[PDB]
Amino acid sequence: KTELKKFYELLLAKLPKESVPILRTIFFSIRDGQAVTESSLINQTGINTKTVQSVVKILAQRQMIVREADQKIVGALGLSIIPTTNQIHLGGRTLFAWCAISTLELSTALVADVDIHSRCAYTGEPIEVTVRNGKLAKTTPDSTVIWTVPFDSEAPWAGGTCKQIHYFSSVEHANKWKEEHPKLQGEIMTLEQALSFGNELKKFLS
Ligand SMILES: [Hg+2]
Repeated sequence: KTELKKFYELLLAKLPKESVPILRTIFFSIRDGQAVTESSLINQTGINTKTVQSVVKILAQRQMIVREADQKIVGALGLSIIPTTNQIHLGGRTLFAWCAISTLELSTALVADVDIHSRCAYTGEPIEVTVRNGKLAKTTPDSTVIWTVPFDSEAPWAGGTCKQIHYFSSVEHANKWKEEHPKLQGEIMTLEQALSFGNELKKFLS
């Protein structure tokens, strides 16, 4: 995971200084099911209104946050109040994740048991995973794995790299998909590894 730690260190170096206070404020509001506005950020963080505006613009350009058409902020750092294929029940509410990795790393980052429902990117079949006290409990199909791609400090998240990450019902099905998408580059990782990625997300938000 040296690569992941180094990815986040490079990203922090690139982001504006007030990025972490703003990202925390957004992220933990989304956790609580509450869409975020710039006025709420200004009032809560105490940051100058021009700096809030410019930081939010950058985070949105990088698709590290997602805004609906009316510009309210509804997702951040993989976590979403609006629907995706990856449904996560966490902290007594139904939220969503931007990709397969997010479904598990958010459990770790938010220190929360989760129930995950998703889909095999090849077969379309349902995938169910649960986590209890940091340990994988249910996993159906039992052979479920994740396809990931190299992380990129300049790549946008929600509509960029997150769209290239997938759940597969098995490695054999991942391989069928790969045969049909021969030019795409990536690798298989395990669900346990995805859980551990939340460590680095927590550090990033610290
Ligand atoms: Hg993602």
